[PDB]
Amino acid sequence: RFLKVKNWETEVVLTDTLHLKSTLETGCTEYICMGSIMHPATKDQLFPLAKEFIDQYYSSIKRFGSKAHMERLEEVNKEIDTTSTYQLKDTELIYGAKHAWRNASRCVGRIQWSKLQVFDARDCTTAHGMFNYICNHVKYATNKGNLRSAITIFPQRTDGKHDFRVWNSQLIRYAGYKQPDGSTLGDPANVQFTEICIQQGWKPPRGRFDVLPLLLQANGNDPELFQIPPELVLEVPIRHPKFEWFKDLGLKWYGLPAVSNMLLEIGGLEFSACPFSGWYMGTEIGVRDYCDNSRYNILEEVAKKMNLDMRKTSSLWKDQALVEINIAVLYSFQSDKVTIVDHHSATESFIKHMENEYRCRGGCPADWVWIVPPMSGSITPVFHQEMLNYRLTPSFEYQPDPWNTHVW
Amino acid sequence: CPRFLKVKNWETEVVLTDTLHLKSTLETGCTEYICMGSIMHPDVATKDQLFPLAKEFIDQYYSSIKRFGSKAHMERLEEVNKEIDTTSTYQLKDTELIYGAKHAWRNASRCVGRIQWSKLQVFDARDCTTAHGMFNYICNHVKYATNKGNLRSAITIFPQRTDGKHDFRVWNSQLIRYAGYKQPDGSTLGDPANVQFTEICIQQGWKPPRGRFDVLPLLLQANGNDPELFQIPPELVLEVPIRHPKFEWFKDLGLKWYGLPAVSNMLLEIGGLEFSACPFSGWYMGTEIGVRDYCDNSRYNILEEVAKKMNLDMRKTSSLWKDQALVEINIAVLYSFQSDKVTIVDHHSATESFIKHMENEYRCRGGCPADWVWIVPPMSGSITPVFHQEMLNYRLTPSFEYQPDPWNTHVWK
Ligand code: HEM
Ligand code: HEM
Ligand SMILES: Cc1cc(N)nc(CCc2cc(F)cc(CC[C@H]3CCCN3)c2)c1
Ligand SMILES: Cc1cc(N)nc(CCc2cc(F)cc(CC[C@H]3CCCN3)c2)c1
Ligand SMILES: C[C@H](O)[C@H](O)[C@H]1CNc2nc(N)[nH]c(=O)c2N1
Ligand SMILES: C[C@H](O)[C@H](O)[C@H]1CNc2nc(N)[nH]c(=O)c2N1
Ligand SMILES: [Zn+2]
Repeated sequence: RFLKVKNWETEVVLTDTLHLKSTLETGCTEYICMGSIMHPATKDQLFPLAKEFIDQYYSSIKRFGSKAHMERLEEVNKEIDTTSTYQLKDTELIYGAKHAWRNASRCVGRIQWSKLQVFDARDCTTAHGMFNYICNHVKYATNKGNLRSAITIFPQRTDGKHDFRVWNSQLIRYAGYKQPDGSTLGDPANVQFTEICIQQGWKPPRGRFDVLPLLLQANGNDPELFQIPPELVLEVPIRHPKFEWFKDLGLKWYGLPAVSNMLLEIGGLEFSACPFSGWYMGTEIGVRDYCDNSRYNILEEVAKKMNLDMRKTSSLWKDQALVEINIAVLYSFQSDKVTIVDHHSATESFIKHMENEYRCRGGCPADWVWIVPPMSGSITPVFHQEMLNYRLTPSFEYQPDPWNTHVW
Repeated sequence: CPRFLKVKNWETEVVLTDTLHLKSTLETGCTEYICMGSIMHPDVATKDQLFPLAKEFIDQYYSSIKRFGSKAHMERLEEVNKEIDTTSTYQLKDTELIYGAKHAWRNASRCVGRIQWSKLQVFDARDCTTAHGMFNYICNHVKYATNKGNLRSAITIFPQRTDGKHDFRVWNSQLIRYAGYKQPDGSTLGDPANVQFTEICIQQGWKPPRGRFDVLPLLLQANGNDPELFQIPPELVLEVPIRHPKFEWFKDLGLKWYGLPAVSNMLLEIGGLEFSACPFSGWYMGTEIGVRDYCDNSRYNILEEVAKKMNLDMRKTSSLWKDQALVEINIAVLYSFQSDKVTIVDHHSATESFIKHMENEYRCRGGCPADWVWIVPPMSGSITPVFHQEMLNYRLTPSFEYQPDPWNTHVWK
């Protein structure tokens, strides 16, 4: 059945037909919704998945049922038959990667989806090769602050024993250190990964903003440490346009958000190492990297310097302090000419993108729980936008952390 | 379905186990392939449909009073069954009415105030016959719940539906709301959310003061008759003028709001019985007024004027001038209510209380249905503990439900 979605602010109604093309499950049933749950091959399984993906590719280049399509179908059938897998053409790889982003229901940045620079690293064989590919990625995507979306795609899974993995959750992150006195220096979200790197030979500078090394696994082997050359790591000292004491907080962040722990699924092939990067939405740094209790947790410090009344929560001191931190982050990246988007502009673009997708595609899977920004939700247009969430493929999926599976 | 479902809190690592989802009754709107969790809304029951709905409820009530399988349990079952057999319906005992109303609140997945569910004052209005009578009951409800500012949660339950042609309805969506008037030039005076209902009231004979904060009259339908207008005595309408602890100019905005949030358009379902008029009231969370009522674009939309008086740069959105004004408006609302000693709760305290409530329900009841999309407040989402809390949503009965607007279905006499 066709499904309508209403924006209750504009009264705009869109009609979704695209959800009819999904097959993977969402985790909900008719009786229980799991919309706020973060996480709810063989030749036999492989050809239908390959067929569907090939079908939608040639349908996208408007040569469905062509001779080129027909021959690709048999080429792929014969290759699965004789090798238990197949290899994507370069055109298919690029199309698959763009559409995995296009289909990422949790991403508010998808208006850019077709401007993805795809780096084919399927010829990689060693961790040194991975490090070279990743440095080029970082260098290209950073582009001296004029950030450019990019993905680097390492070889697909074969038997599960020869996976390529970036053990880092993101290419650039700061270290976190469990202090003797109990607390945490650095980033508390990375305390475990930081200890894995120390356990592997990394000499930690035990600072507050120590860039972690890359820990890279090629073809199932033990992972190897690499230091990203610092000139490739663009950082922004966070200052504030009005509070001149803000720079004295000593804060900074990296310019390049680059997810490296996800799995890219295209035509039944699994790319366990596909680091992808874009540019930040300000709240990603300033609401949650700095103000989550289990993160940098600086709200108290900022509210202190703002001389706010912190005895009762109903003074909203946390909310004031939160806004000022996000002002500072936006102002800092913008003053350094480093690409960043505020959550008002990003959600604006997403509503526009949604309208584009409904028009040209028949829908747009979107995860309201993730799309609505972590602050000032209802003064953004997505808060009032009904969204339908469903799973389209190609897709980015979560996978287990490598240190839970790897036989050393 | 699987026997146990786990939800995680991603800030605290705490994991909870839900078994209550197995008692889920009606549907969520989601399927295996599509989730409708952000969709706002995803002729009576026959004898054969009613018997099992009644038994399910009666079993649950007697299990709650630790008398399950008792003689009075079996007797009540038999008396209900005879009643449905001969009259096609049945009447709840007062104990069961009270239990069912309290549990419809306890079960309301979209409500962050549920830690209070067991303290609901239930007013039995099932002897009402006329709209004047409904007006009396509702006035008594407002006065009791307002309590000179020390608000008390309450519900007034009018007669259940019979054949559908004799419904009791409060046509108002909430007992206390401000009028909205569309001007010929396209601007709106008052509350833009309430223009449609205001126009109905004017057609029904209301003389509008045509001001910014005019309380709407009650529009009340008894036993299926045409609805009738009543002015609530203004002394029963507690109001709070909005001022700011630092910005002396904030009171010059002439803003005020009423103290009592009182929903009057929902249907209460208990044991298959349908109470189409069941106004219920609590106290406000500050953001309901300071974010949605004042700062929604299609509402009072005062962000621009507040930012102007704060002298913020309103040309770039990256100045976050909207967010900065939103916080001060919410500071003023919380500070005005506390100064006048009217009960209100900020979103930090309400969400902490809800997490505590949810953990106890998981422990004592086996689960707590919650709609994250509605539970997380409309500002400062992730600095509240509910943001990081996974929640399972499902529909238990007794429950509060939406129902069509009465002007869409009423057969005019
Ligand atoms: C171009 C600028 C981009 C912006 C502003 C942006 C914005 C965002 C934000 C704010 C989130 C939620 C982040 C979180 O809270 O964890 C997100 C999620 C996501 N983005 Fe985008 N993104 C961008 C680029 C990309 C690219 C280039 C890809 C892939 C090629 C991508 C794929 C995803 C995926 C898969 C998620 C979901 C991750 C998860 O499930 O944890 N995004 N995006
Ligand atoms: C006592 C203090 C209470 C507080 C602080 C409170 C808080 C809230 C809030 C903030 C919402 C979301 C409102 C919105 O955004 O429209 C809500 C929804 C709801 N509340 Fe509570 N509430 C309270 C009392 C009650 C009572 C007494 C009942 C019923 C007996 C109730 C039943 C509901 C229901 C059914 C909803 C869903 C409304 C809808 O879907 O439109 N609440 N509540
Ligand atoms: C390509 C991309 C761009 C972007 N802009 N975002 C993401 C989402 C993943 C991500 C990467 C980061 F490098 C930082 C964050 C911040 C998330 C918030 C919530 C918890 C910690 N901060 C998210 C991906
Ligand atoms: C019993 C109760 C208490 C409370 N505290 N809340 C509600 C929710 C229903 C409601 C009634 C109102 F009178 C005002 C609001 C504000 C909610 C948002 C949506 C529309 C504008 N504000 C909500 C009910
Ligand atoms: C589209 C979306 O479902 C809609 O805007 C919802 C979002 N969450 C909400 N949450 C609450 N508490 N109240 C609301 O009215 C809404 N509106
Ligand atoms: C419990 C809940 O699913 C979890 O906290 C989600 C909520 N919404 C989110 N939204 C974004 N953008 N990012 C997140 O990490 C989360 N976390
Ligand atoms: Zn769902």
